[PDB]
Amino acid sequence: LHKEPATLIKAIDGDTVKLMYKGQPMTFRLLLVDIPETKHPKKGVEKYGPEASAFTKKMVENAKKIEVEFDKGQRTDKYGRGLAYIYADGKMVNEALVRQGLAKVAYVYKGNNTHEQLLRKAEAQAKKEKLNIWS
Repeated sequence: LHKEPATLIKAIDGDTVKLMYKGQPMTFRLLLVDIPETKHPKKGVEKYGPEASAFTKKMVENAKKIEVEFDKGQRTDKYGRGLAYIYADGKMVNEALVRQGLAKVAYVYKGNNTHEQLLRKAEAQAKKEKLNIWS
């Protein structure tokens, strides 16, 4: 896997970020995480969704360096979002969210599983600490 530079344009949600990637604007879905979504057809703003969205926001807004890492499977979903691991100053946003108890590890989508064990590891620890969603 290779990291590539990107530039923040806008954080959208705990799990979606808009980035300037290779000269063009692109929406990215974070790989292997499932959030208590704030963007839902008809709900009330899911429990921990606001905190997850704020966490992602602060992490990418505060970073000096954003990098994108595509996995070896399919690179976009049916909505045209890039499927990737995102790093903020060398730290994986996907893993931080899970480690902090602000996301669960999702099912593997189309061969994209390189950091699955790493994330499952992080999720175990958050559950063990009864963090946030696991409280």
